[PDB]
Amino acid sequence: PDDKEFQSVEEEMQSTVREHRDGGHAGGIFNRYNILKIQKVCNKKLWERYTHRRKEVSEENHNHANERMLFHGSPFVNAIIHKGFDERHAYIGGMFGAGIYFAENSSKSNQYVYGIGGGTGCPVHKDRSCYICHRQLLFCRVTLGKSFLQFSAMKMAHSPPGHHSVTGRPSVNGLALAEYVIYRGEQAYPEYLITYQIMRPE
Ligand SMILES: Nc1cccc2c1CC=NC2=O
Ligand SMILES: [Zn+2]
Repeated sequence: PDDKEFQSVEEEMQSTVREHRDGGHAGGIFNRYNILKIQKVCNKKLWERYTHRRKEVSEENHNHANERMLFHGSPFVNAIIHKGFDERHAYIGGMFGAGIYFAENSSKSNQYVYGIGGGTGCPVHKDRSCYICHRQLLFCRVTLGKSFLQFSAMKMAHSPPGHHSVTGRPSVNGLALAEYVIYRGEQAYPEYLITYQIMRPE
């Protein structure tokens, strides 16, 4: 029961890895991970904040929440599991402005685990491609509702009028991979905490 639910999470984590345009600069060089632990996050207060907002979005989107399971990489995963996602920590600088960003490709979210563009990498070795240090990603329940499809940079403070999120679609002069942006922290729930390492290619 728990093992099968977690095997599904491991499969999503492994199967969504892609080769990155930066040649591994931000997230490191790897084709797969060593998945160490998968924990289900049970935070009743966050779950109800999430389901309350999901119902509200569904009602504003033809009885459809447009919920997706997506990855989130951040140095602040421990604060997110306890306090939830918080749009007050998002700033206008991002490609789609002051939102909370998610990926359908685990390796894209892996580029953010140690900071923007991988920061200086792991705290112990200052290596963005560290194979030793254990990383953590979140696999989240995200309510997209009526998602505004965009290709080019659009610095938003909030969702576009009548919408509940932004979907960043791949394009020639733009994104290599998709990304999903919400502008309200209650529109995501950090369901699984994945502890892993990137693995050195064979
Ligand atoms: N910019 C972007 C795009 C897609 C996923 C993420 C991010 C930022 C932080 N964390 C992420 O997981
Ligand atoms: Zn390290």
